[PDB]
Amino acid sequence: GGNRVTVVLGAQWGDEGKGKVVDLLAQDADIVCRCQGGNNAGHTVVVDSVEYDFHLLPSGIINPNVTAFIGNGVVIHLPGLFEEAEKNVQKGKGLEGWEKRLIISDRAHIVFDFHQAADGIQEQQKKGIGPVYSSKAARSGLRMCDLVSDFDGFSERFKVLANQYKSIYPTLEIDIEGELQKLKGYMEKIKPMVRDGVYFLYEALHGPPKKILVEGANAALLDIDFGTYPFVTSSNCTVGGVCTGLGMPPQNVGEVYGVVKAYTTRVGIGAFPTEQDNEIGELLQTRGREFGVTTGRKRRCGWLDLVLLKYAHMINGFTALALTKLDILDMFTEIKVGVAYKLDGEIIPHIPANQEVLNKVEVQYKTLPGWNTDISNARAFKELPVNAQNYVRFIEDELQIPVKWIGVGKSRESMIQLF
Amino acid sequence: GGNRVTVVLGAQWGDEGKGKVVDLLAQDADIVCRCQGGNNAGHTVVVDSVEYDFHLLPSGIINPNVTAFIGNGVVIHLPGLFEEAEKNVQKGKGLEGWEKRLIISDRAHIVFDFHQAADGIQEQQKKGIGPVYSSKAARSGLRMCDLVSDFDGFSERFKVLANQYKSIYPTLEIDIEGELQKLKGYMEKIKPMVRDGVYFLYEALHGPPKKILVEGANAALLDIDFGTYPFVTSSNCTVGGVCTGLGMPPQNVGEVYGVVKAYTTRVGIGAFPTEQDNEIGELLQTRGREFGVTTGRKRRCGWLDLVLLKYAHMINGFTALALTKLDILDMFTEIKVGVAYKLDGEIIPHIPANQEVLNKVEVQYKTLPGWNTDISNARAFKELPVNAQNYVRFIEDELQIPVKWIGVGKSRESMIQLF
Ligand SMILES: Nc1nc2c(ncn2[C@@H]2O[C@H](COP(=O)(O)OP(=O)(O)O)[C@@H](O)[C@H]2O)c(=O)[nH]1
Ligand SMILES: Nc1nc2c(ncn2[C@@H]2O[C@H](COP(=O)(O)OP(=O)(O)O)[C@@H](O)[C@H]2O)c(=O)[nH]1
Repeated sequence: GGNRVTVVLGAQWGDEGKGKVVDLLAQDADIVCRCQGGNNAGHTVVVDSVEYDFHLLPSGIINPNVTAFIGNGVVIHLPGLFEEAEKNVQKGKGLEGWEKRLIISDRAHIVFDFHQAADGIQEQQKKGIGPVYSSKAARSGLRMCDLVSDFDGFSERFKVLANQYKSIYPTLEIDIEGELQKLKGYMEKIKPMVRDGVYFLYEALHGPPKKILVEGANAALLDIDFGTYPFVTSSNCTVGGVCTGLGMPPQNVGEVYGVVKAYTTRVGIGAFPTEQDNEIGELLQTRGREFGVTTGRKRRCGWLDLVLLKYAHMINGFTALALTKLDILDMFTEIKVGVAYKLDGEIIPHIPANQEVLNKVEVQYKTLPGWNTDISNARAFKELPVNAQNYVRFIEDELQIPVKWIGVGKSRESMIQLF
Repeated sequence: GGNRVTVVLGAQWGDEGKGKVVDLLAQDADIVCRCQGGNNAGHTVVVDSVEYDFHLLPSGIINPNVTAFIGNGVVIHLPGLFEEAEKNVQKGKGLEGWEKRLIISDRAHIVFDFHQAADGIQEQQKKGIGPVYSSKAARSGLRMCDLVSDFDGFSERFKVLANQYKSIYPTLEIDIEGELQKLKGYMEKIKPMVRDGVYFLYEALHGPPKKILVEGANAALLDIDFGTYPFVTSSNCTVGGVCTGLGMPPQNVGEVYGVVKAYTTRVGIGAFPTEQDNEIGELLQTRGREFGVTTGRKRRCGWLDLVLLKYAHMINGFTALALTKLDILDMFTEIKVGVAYKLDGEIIPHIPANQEVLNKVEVQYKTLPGWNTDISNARAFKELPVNAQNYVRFIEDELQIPVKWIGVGKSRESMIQLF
């Protein structure tokens, strides 16, 4: 019974174009949610030329009729949150009254300045994601409910945790009193936004009809359990993280959309079976503009991998796909798709869990004919050339998951919706 | 599509009688699973007088027709696992051929001796649960797939992690070479049991009809996110942990049974709104034999709390309840049940997330008449006295969840199944 949430999840290693899909769906949502992760990825939404940037906040908050909801599974750096919101207010009127439309689950953990600093030091041996999730598991971390209740109690616990980090990282510059004093100011602005998230969501699920959207962060292959460990993030980026990060049961999960780029990218090091460190990869990188916006560094590129897609589907149970950046392939005379894995000369049915073993797999490819035409103006599936249509159908046939959206360009209008 | 798993979850703070329900359901299961947690709780299953004890292993493995499955969310101390299995083999023939009927997900994390040792030290400032889940989040932990692949690689990483703990805990006695040498022996016995768990489960879900049972560990109010934090365990003991700990989607979750004791217990310190630290609590403790079997220490006891039960249901979406130890109440002339919470003189709709605030709530009670008769021989709901029937109906009416089982004694036969 009750409303069933719509979830948008990245199917690969991020940068698939989830924001493009969320943009469309958030236009008629009532509630938009974050369930897991922190603020490590930035996205830009343009309204009347004005470029707003989101990191922790659900991009859907740009719709004036939505309530944005931060779940218990999310980790929150308070200076970062206020900086992000305040900078948006400086850019234009799009976030007018945001404080009235943001609800923060009081069970969310707080990322401290020292967690971010420790993150940098550990990397030497910087959003503080590893450290805050480690403190959470250790039960030493502090939560929003602690900050907004007895500040003496909060302060005592904060000092213990800060001193732990200081004693483990002697080179760590840690301003215990200064951080704590800024938190006093941060606590007073956040208080009205902090509430019981389990009760909030339960009431929204069981009241009148509502469209509730959950914006997944990161992607399936970056999942702490299921991704290419240890080259993963520290949270569950998969569907089960919706349930654990929002405190709602499986029967309230509705549509789960997998955002699948028409070819593959990876940002960091880590196994990448279909990687094309060559002219094919250069062509993908150039046409897909595959580089960090806040770094400039090029992403590793490769062919679509349907073996890893099927794996993400085993875990996530996608109800439909959004296949993005199909237009990148407009210049390809032939396109390869990974369809099977061999290990030591033998076909294997699984994804090797160990990184070094995954590194040894030989991908078996299907070669499909290119269309060699510009599809950027296509607005319906009938307008796509046959070989582009067949590329889409091949993915549908191999995965047995229907494609609901096809991305044919950067703009909002550059999308085909099939049903 | 496919098979849908049955889940048994503790609804309160543990010791509800989950093993009693699992005993019944495991008799016709094909696959029994652990999804989260480690070996911190022991249970005894009696077959032909022989007492077998389970800690990490699913108790259902006692059925010769089952395959026991350890999911990716579980944390595994290898000496403990082999000790547990080997001791059972010493007791009798009930575990004959267990190595042929145990499958271990290769994405499960390993609990090292130094994690257990650190656990003890941290408590001074001991199953190693906190430490292993902290290493998992930090991405420094090692997994079953690492152990069974390149042992040189495994050894290198093991030494880094061991040395981290040694440098943080100077008083920690850590035998790096000795642990590693025992792991060489442990690796060779475990190798045939270790496989890709995502693929294993996916095939079992989508092949012929199968009865797949998931034995939850711990309980809802001990959940890392949802429990009385920090007085919780370090894993998700709630329904979302089935999905994250087994790598299967919400559409493959079927029946989710909440095991609810007819009154409440807590083992450790932590908020306990209906606690009866008095003659009522003593009577519950005595009749329910509420003490640790491996410690002898008495559990804190209190009235049934329907406010916290409704909260666990918001998160878990129970499809039915098993109401255990109803016979304990046979001696009570009146029984109180917590039905609402007041905070600072005002009724509140939520469960305070902060422990100290939860400590301040005043429970509002409903008083129900006792039956004052021995129900231990009852085998059908019609055989229960009216006031016992009405106690059951009150819970059903308040929670709007049907009761499927009523426990009226310790034995297998001391159960009523309503549907
Ligand atoms: N050419 C092209 N660019 C796209 C398409 N979809 C997304 N993009 C661009 O790719 C980048 C990444 O998309 P975004 O929505 O931010 O990805 P996210 O990090 O997964 O949310 C953005 O610059 C988008 O404008 C597409 O279908 N075609
Ligand atoms: N008198 C009585 N004892 C019960 C009942 N259900 C369980 N027990 C006992 O309570 C203890 C805890 O039950 P167990 O199944 O091990 O709990 P678990 O830790 O939640 O799995 C065991 O000694 C059981 O025999 C009941 O309905 N009545």
